Amino acid sequence: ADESWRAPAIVQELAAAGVEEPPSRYLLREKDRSDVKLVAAELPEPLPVVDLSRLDGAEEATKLRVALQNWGFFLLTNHGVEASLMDSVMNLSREFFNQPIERKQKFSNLIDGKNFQIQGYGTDRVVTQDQILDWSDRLHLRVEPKEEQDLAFWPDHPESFRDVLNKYASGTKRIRDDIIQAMAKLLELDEDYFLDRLNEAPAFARFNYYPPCPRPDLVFGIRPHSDGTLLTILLVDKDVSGLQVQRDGKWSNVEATPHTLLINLGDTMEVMCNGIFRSPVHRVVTNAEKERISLAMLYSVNDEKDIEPAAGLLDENRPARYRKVSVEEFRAGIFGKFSRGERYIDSLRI
Ligand SMILES: O=C(O)CCC(=O)C(=O)O
Ligand SMILES: [Mn+2]
Repeated sequence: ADESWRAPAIVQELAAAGVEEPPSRYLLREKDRSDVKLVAAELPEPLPVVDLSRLDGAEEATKLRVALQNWGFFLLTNHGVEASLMDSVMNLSREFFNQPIERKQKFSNLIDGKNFQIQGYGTDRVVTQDQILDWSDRLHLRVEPKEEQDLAFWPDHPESFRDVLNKYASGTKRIRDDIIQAMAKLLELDEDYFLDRLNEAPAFARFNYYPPCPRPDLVFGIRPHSDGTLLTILLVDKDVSGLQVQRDGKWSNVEATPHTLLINLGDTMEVMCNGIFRSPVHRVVTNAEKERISLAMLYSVNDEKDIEPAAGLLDENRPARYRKVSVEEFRAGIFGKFSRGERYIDSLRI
């Protein structure tokens, strides 16, 4: 029939219309229903914190190693990005999502109202009619390489959105480079081993918007997933919690102070470092009272080399833990398995 299921609703509009319950395509399926944690732990463990300005020192590099091996992510302080620039990119995000739907839909990622592409305002690809939908919208923009930006999908109001996002992305790219240099040293690989695969590499800004949900126990704001990136640099809502990370089968809340950044490895890095460091599975749970926003800067490698464990980590006593795949096949796997709520990297394990 008419594949209207391929063009899902804007979730912010569902919430504004006043749905009393999540429509059926957003409902989790038992397995995920039993694992939705809405209550905080009351005695959470301290989270790993890394001070970028101290990262040349052995003691700080050790804190990074502990974070990368045991958590897959860390809070980052003293990272050099002006606090007011962080405020501006988030507030201009709020200003965009607060615009009338008529205006926002000019940036829809459903071309002609039906044809899906990644870039734009909407949600991720709907592959099957029985696919579960997340309780969020997102504005997904290619920021890098700068010459490949399509400004027809960048909001023109607020007027400064483009300038502020580009300035913000310049800072997070510098952070990306500093972190990957420290990771190369931890792995005893050439300090520029990852820089070669980042030449003219794609990078994206994912502005997530999680509307309030009348039944936060029945949906996910964004489904459990690991990022497919090399590195993700995440700026979370400073007022509204919801991010959670999986560690040893348990979910725990991730709470960050304003202007602290969250850095996590993606599946590309887990493969390239042969699983010495882990790409963490995370999710966002909704709440019934307030919307939540986040901005994920998603840093991928270029398509010049196949994705595989670094040769310097492999020898006669140290086998590869993941098989080699082209970037095109890796991309299709990350995107396709996300739609099914499955973990693509598991299919690569040897
Ligand atoms: O909203 C968040 O805190 C997480 C976003 C996220 O996981 C992603 O955009 O990949
Ligand atoms: Mn993510």
